[PDB]
Amino acid sequence: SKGEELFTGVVPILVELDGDVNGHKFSVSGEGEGDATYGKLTLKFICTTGKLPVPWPTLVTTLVQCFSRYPDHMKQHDFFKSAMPEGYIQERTIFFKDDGNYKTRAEVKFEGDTLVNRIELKGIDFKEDGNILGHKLVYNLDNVIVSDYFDYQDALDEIRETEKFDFAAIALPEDGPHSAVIKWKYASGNIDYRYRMIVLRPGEGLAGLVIRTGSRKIVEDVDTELSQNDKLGCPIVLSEALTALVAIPLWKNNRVYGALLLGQREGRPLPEGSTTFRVNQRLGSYTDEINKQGNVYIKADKQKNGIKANFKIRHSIEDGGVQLAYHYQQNTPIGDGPVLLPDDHYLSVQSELSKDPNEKRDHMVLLEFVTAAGITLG
Repeated sequence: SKGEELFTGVVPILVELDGDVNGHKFSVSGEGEGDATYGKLTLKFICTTGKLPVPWPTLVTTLVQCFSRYPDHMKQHDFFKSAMPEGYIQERTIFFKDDGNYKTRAEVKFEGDTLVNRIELKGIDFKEDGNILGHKLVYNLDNVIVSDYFDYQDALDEIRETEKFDFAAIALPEDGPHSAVIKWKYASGNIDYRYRMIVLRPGEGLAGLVIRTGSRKIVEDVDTELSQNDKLGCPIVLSEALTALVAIPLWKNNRVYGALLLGQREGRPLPEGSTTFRVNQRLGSYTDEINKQGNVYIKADKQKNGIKANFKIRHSIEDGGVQLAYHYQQNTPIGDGPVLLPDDHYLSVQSELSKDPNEKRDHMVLLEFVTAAGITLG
């Protein structure tokens, strides 16, 4: 269209933010380049008023989605670029779970040949020793739960619901200089956390057996079918009080990368079956689909001639943890001309944060990759 043509090459960016968070006033300035053919953003930000009172990652989301790579089959869904050069207004509300919130208004428009982001930001109700005002968040924007990357828990939950089981767990090997060890790392339906303390040498226990075998083990009754040595060698059974179980190898590039245990307790009988293949297909499919939790979910707002977006940002915490930031976002065009209104889709964002080695002021170097996805028709 008309707004498309402008982003064909590298575009300079100016960003300015005026902020008040719990009475703490501050200002931030940023500049860089955006390349929407790559979905790439390079920028540097400076706190020009002194020290930044909030952790830098919490402002990344606030500090130009018109630079997102839309593949050809999705160009019909750039509201952002369609609103150019007149620009658009981005209001947004960010609720930090169990802490304060940001209210932000931003103008994103072309000034000359420079794409510009001007922001007013008001933050309220923050705890003085909270993660934000206490700068307890780690310096990155990895939109992930480090402790359960891949989200076995949630996938495992689904497996437990779908295969009508009382217990689900995944065992994974961990290398070592001349040997390895298998541990039970992720579990659904667990009664203890003592399964977490199990350590198996290779080929030992139910997990080691399944991983060396690469074939399942079905146990319809533990007490009748498992020897005393069997139970001695398989501590997960007694630890989680199992009366029946099925152990399944997990297959990747034609290798067993782990073990999945499905468990019945209180004498409850084993239910039907799944062919290891289906089981592996699921947990593949479910994990892959659920890894989209951090993406930006865009939906049209026909009445406001614009769009709205939702997402959640996971901020790692110093000691281990996650601070949640729930984002509600409104985008309305500046001009009164025609804009493109899209079918629901999402944006995937990779964000990297660093520091300029010759910069004494409080700052943030930001590299970002953003692609649109979620529509496969026409």
